[PDB]
This record gives sequence, structure tokens and C-alpha cells, in this order.
Amino acid sequence: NSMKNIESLFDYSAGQFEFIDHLLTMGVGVHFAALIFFLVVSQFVAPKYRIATALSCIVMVSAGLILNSQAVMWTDAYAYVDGSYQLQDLTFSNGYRYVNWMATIPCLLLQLLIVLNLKGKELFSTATWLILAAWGMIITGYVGQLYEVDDIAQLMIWGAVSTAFFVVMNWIVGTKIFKNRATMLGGTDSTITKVFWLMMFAWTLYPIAYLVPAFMNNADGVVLRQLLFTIADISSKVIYGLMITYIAIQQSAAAGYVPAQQAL
Ligand SMILES: CCCCCCCC/C=C\CCCCCCCC(=O)OC[C@H](O)CO
Ligand SMILES: CCCCCCCC/C=C\CCCCCCCC(=O)OC[C@H](O)CO
Ligand SMILES: *C\C=C(C)/C=C/C=C(C)/C=C/C1=C(C)CCCC1(C)C
Ligand SMILES: CCCCCCCC/C=C\CCCCCCCC(=O)O
Ligand SMILES: CCCCCCCC/C=C\CCCCCCCC(=O)O
Ligand SMILES: CCCCCCCC/C=C\CCCCCCCC(=O)O
Repeated sequence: NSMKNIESLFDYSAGQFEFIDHLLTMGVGVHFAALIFFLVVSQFVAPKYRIATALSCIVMVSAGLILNSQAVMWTDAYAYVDGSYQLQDLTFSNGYRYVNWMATIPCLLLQLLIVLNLKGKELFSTATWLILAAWGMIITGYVGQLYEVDDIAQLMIWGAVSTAFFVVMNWIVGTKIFKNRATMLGGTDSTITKVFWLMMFAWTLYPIAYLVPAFMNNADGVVLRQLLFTIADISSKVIYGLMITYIAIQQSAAAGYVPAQQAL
């Protein structure tokens, strides 16, 4: 996997190499800082919605561990030699992020469906189609990036296939949001629409990073990709979870849960 990603193709200046290392370790801290937040405010969420804030804690730790894993893989694979960081070992690859997504994306979708107040047959039904569409998306994406060095045309046709799953997934999500937002309490029918558009923007950065190999094949493409992943991660995982949490509490208060009312 290491040799199949463009990170292995280049030497990095100390500035590039440390910028990337600082992006990843910063991502670690941010996710684990938010984890503590998500842990604390759980007591202010009615039992109905408490699972939602719990799923954020799962996403936070899942992301934080992969980012910490990549931060160390990054420093193990390169040594500063003759004024540049040069690959020493094949211990770094992006495929671990795609593992981070296989695991976190189901949690991210499920917390959305919970605050939409879906239940029973529909919740289980909608979650199954969304998770399968999502996995098809990630899986065809993982296959394609195995070729980002050797066969760009394969990266492209696997991206096209992956994008079909993405579009179908978004249509299901958007359709459920707009048909069930009338059930949301505390005015959260207005906030959930902003969440959907937040999702649309943040999730679309990943395919943009995915394509960096095809239009910026150089050490600055590598830096740019990690910068895009960092913005996307922070937006699709942290900010998203915060808003999901805010909707969970607001609906808990509107439903008579007192710890939510006092907290607000
Ligand atoms: C390369 C493979 C082909 C690529 C071609 C891409 C086509 C782009 C079309 C739509 C964007 C998909 C996002 C769907 C946005 C949400 C849809 C939605 O929510 O529908 C509203 C609902 O009908 C109200 O009740
Ligand atoms: C490095 C840190 C970055 C990681 C993020 C830092 C943690 C929280 C930041 C902003 C929260 C604002 C968004 C949350 C809005 C609703 C939360 C809420 O209602 O909290 C109830 C009250 O605070 C309980 O006492
Ligand atoms: C960390 C949370 C999320 C939701 C990550 C989301 C990732 C995607 C939406 C990835 C999408 C891709 C597409 C549409 C086609 C290129 C392959 C990717 C898997 C990067
Ligand atoms: C970088 C994060 C550092 C934050 C300060 C460290 C102190 C430990 C963190 C949180 C304290 C526990 C929060 C409990 C919430 C109050 C619940 C209540 O009012 O009953
Ligand atoms: C635990 C992860 C496995 C999940 C299985 C169920 C979801 C799979 C969804 C669609 C997978 C499409 C894969 C395309 C086949 C080509 C991959 C290959 O060449 O090995
Ligand atoms: C990620 C979304 C999918 C991107 C859509 C792109 C559709 C394919 C467009 C034209 C394919 C042309 C392939 C020729 C390039 C291969 C050889 C080369 O790059 O030098």
C-alpha cells in the first residue's frame, strides 16, 4: 500500500514534513478535546437522544486513534538526510483513513437518523441502505486509490463508481431530512437543514483530496491533500457532531427533560 500512494514518491523539505506532522497531531488533540466535551454533555441529553452523543465519542476516538497512528507512521517512515526527509521504510499509507471512514461513517449517519426521530422498522431499514451505499462508496474508493500512482485511469473509473454510491446516499439522506423535519422540536426543523448542507460541503472535500494525484502530483499535492483531509475531518466529524449534539439537547429540552432545560 505504501508504494501505491504518491506520498512515497517524493522527498520533503523540513517545512513540508513538519507541517504535515503538525496537521495530524493537531487533529489528534482536537478530536480528543471534543471527545471530553461529548462525554460531559451526555448527561444533559434525554435518554431518547443520548445514543447520538455517544456515537460522537466513538467517532472522536476512532478518528483520533487513526490520526495518531498516521502521525507516528509518518515519523517512522522518513529520516532527515542531506537536507531533506527521505523515505526509510514502507510504514505509511492513506488506506488507514479509508478504515477510519468504514467505521465512522455508519456512526455519523446513525446519529443523524436518531435526532430525526426515526424509529423501529424505518430506522433499521434506512440505516441499512445508507450503510451499504456508504460502504460501497468507501470500498470502491479504496480500490481506486491503490492505483493513484500506477493507473490514473483506474483511479478515475473507480472514483466514478464511488461517486454513484455517494449521490444515491445523499439523495436518501436529503429525502429523509425533508420529509421528517416537521417532527423536530424546539425549532430544530430549521437547524437540521443547515446540518444537511454542512454535510454536503464537508463530505465533498474528500473526493477533491482523492483527485490530488491526478492534477497535483508533487510534494505540495501531498501537503494540500492532508490539509483538505484535515478541514474535511474537522467539519464532517467535530462540527457536525457539535450540531447534532445541539439538536439533541434542544429537542430534549422541548420534550420536558430538565437537565437539558437547565443546561440551556
Ligand atoms: C459521475 C457519475 C454521475 C454524476 C452525476 C451527479 C448528478 C448530480 C445530481 C445531484 C447531486 C446529488 C445530491 C442529492 C442532493 C439531495 C437530493 C434530495 O435531497 O432530494 C430532495 C427531495 O426530493 C425532497 O423531498
Ligand atoms: C481544541 C478545542 C476544539 C474542539 C471543540 C471544543 C469543545 C466545545 C467548543 C464549542 C462548543 C459549541 C458548540 C456546542 C453547542 C451546544 C452545546 C451545549 O448546549 O452545551 C450545554 C452546556 O454547555 C452544558 O453546560
Ligand atoms: C469522516 C467522515 C466522512 C463522512 C468521510 C467521508 C468520505 C467520503 C464522502 C468519500 C468519498 C469519495 C468519493 C465520493 C469518490 C472518491 C472516493 C472517496 C471515498 C474519497
Ligand atoms: C483541554 C480540556 C481541559 C478542560 C478542563 C479539565 C477539567 C476536566 C474536564 C471537565 C470537568 C468535568 C465536567 C463535568 C461537567 C459538569 C457536570 C455538572 O455540572 O454536574
Ligand atoms: C466488512 C467489509 C465488507 C462489506 C461487505 C458488504 C458491502 C460491500 C458493498 C459493495 C462492494 C463492492 C466491491 C467491488 C468489487 C471489487 C473489489 C475487488 O476487486 O476485490
Ligand atoms: C471522482 C469523480 C470521477 C471523475 C470523472 C472523470 C471521468 C473520466 C474522464 C476522462 C478519462 C480520461 C482518461 C485518460 C487519462 C489516463 C492517462 C493519463 O492520465 O495520462
